[PDB]
Amino acid sequence: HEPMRIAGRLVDTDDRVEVRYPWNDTVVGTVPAGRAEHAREAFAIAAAYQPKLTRYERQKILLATAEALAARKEEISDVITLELGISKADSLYEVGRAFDVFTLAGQMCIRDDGEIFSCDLTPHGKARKIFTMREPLTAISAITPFNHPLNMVAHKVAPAIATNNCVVVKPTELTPMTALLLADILYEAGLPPEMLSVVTGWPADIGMEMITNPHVDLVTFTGSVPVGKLIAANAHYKRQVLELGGNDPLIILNDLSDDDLARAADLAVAGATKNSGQRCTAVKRILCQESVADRFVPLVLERAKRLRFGDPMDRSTDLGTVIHEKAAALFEERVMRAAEEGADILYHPGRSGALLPPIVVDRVPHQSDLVLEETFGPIIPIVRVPDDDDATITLSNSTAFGLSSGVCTNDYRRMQKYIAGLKVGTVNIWEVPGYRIEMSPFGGIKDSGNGYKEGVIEAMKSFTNVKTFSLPW
Amino acid sequence: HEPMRIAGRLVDTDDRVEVRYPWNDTVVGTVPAGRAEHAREAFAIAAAYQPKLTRYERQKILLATAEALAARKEEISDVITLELGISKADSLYEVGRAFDVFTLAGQMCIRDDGEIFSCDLTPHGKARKIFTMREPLTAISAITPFNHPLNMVAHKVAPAIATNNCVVVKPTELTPMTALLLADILYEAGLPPEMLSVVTGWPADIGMEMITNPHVDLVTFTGSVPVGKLIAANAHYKRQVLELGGNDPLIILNDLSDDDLARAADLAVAGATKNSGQRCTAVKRILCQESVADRFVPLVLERAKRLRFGDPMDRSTDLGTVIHEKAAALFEERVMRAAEEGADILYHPGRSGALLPPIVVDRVPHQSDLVLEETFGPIIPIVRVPDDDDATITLSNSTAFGLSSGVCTNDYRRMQKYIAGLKVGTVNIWEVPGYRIEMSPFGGIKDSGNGYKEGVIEAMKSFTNVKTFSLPW
Ligand SMILES: *C(=O)[C@H](O)COP(=O)(O)O
Ligand SMILES: *C(=O)[C@H](O)COP(=O)(O)O
Repeated sequence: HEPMRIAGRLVDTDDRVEVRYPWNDTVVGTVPAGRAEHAREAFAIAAAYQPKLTRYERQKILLATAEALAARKEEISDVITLELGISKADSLYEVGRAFDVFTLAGQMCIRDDGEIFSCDLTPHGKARKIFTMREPLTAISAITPFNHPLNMVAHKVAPAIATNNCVVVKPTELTPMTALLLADILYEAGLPPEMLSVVTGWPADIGMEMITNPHVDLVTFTGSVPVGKLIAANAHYKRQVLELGGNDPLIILNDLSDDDLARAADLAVAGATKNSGQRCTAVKRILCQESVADRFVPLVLERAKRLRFGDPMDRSTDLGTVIHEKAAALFEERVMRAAEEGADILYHPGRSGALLPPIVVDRVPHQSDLVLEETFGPIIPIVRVPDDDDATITLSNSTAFGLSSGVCTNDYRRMQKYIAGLKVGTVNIWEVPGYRIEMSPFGGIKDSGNGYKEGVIEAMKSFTNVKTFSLPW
Repeated sequence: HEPMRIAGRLVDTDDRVEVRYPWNDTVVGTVPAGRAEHAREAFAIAAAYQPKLTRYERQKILLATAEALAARKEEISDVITLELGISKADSLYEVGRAFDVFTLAGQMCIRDDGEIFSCDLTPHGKARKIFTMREPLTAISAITPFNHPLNMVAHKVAPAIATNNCVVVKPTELTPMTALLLADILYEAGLPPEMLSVVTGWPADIGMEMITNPHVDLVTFTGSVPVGKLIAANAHYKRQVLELGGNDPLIILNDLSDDDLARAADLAVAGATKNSGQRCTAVKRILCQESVADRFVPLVLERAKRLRFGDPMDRSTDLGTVIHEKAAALFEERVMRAAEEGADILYHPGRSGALLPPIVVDRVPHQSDLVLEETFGPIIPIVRVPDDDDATITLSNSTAFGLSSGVCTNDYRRMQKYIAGLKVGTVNIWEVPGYRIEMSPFGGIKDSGNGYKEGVIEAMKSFTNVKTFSLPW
């Protein structure tokens, strides 16, 4: 049982939202069914407080938070696993990412990206210099999804702190406890409590306030397309940073040797199953050129079969559950539907509630739901594509999504052709689409995002207003 | 009588929009009453065309456009003056600015702001490099206001061309002809005609299509708050760059000598009346600290009285008309209302239709409509403020706007206090709020803009998507 954290105060309601462990569907916790008025109060506190932390003080808070994450990683990952159902291996990894987010944000605090312009440049010129600086917003609204209960909150909160913003976070009702815990760690690390509130509740009660509150200068949201579009419609005249799904390919080109196909098979399996496949940039389509598919697929099958799936709290489990039974069932349905359309299921030890095995399916039709829609689970689906790069690129670009991608090849000419031709935010050569550092520009186009970049550096710019001033010179 | 320019083709309709000369209210021109289908066609052409211009070719087109603007400046300013009513002096000046915009955009074509990241940064590190590059959008929608019929179109089109975008412009029905003329110059300068259309019509018919067309990746708008908010509400899930009005101060501090007050008076009069005061960053509130107001005001009066206002086509006219008689009447009303509330009218030779003289009004109440609302005419209104910087800053920040500002003082300590304390996009020391170069970051906060920067350099970044790619290293 965990109250909301509203500027460092514990705030409860009578009604509760129950949090269930997807492994066995038991209640592992409860948080308040907060209402608009709670969000409203959090935003008023955020608006009224004017942070005065020096860059040194910000760095010290952010680095202390990193140290606390590392020190408490076992405890934090337990909370993640118990709420989300991913393996301890995956949740421990997630704490490591949050540790990087806070560390990198702390280190970026010393960096001033101000610019200077000389004005004697044209016939309209003057003896004068223009200088730029950045200032924080009134308040920032952060709405986070279930797939990274810790790291998604870190990515929105760390850059806010580093820029002297005040943020209010509404985590998903499915995995709210991790966020509440992160808030406690931040207060303990010395954050002025007005800079952070974490409120909880049903979208129907508190969701709209997060979007429309008059103090909110910026809404940063990560989650699904439908919820994303709704937000974009309802948050008028607010800056919006919306990251919606992906449907990202790992592309296997026909120049690879058998040793390379094996390394690619490693990437395909890891990319498709890490975090139970619950990543906007998970491998959701393995596009394998026809002439190597016969050697490639077996290598993939063999690796999938090595994966231990089961009890998420067992430290030797690789693959835990997906978010719930209904999602798992939907994913299995899409598999079955694809098999009826010609697909060849090579490995499917059977689903158990929310626990989905790393199902390997070959010869998936590219227009079947399994790969055309976003399938947010640990399916390993190989689509066989022509030994033609133009046709492969056209196919890769044929979905509503455009986030990341991975391409395995040794031919530079083809590398650069894919880099130029894939309609995505990121193209990784010889890595999964999921690969990034926590501070590189991140974001998609098309239905994957509204077109603004994220990651620690771009988030920090995004959470500020640039002010210019000029002086006689 | 001018047709629309749709990808280089002249396109007419039966119904006409009449363009009147605000000096004598005669019809000087006509353009088509375009409809949604015309905008629709322009956008389809824009989306389907993929520009392949090298940076060299873009530069050559932009610099050739600048040369044409210079060579035809008399012809172009005639068209501006006949449409808007500003003096030839102001319209010639506007051509010079458009000349700078195209020149600077042309020169920025050689600049590649890509970055490189090393990935071996954390325990999660890899021997890998990430590189960034920019790519154009599908189509850009540009909507422009009447106050700079040439330069506002330049600022939205030049950066599009520089980045290989395709843009469709809908100028205001009040001053569309200048835009149509700029399109001919661009075609003549070698622009692939698919990269530019200029459509015209009533907002009721064609305006919504410019906001909601499915090919539009970004809407860039400059105009009024109400129209701006309407666009933000209707353009969901499109990037939006909205610049709305300002209500900007020139602030006179009490450390100034009498010689300095005279220089400040020069800025006050120029800033309040240039372009008939029709600038988002016009001086609309002269905040003079009380202890110097008795010496400052007379210097303002004396300078105002030197301005020649009248026939805009007379080359010795300083100040031409405002956009129309209704606007002129509204502004005069606000002056009268302010005098009933205690203001002191020091100079008012009388309005004549759309021709407003540079009225000087002292002791204006800060909450009177004249200065609280945005008054888009050549009024010179002095608000007497306390000899107290905190009170002066609070007063300056008390409106719904926050765009630019000017401060006249020699005390560094006070300079930096204003620079830090004014809630605006720009603070100019010893210049009018309107001062900028065509490539410095430009944009307001609060009701002045939705929070994204403009100017040639920021517009170019804005009109692209950043793609990243990583390579094994
Ligand atoms: C998607 O998962 C989310 O927006 C961030 O991507 P990760 O790299 O998976 O965090
Ligand atoms: C306001 O006029 C418009 O946004 C641009 O401002 P100028 O400085 O007048 O060009």
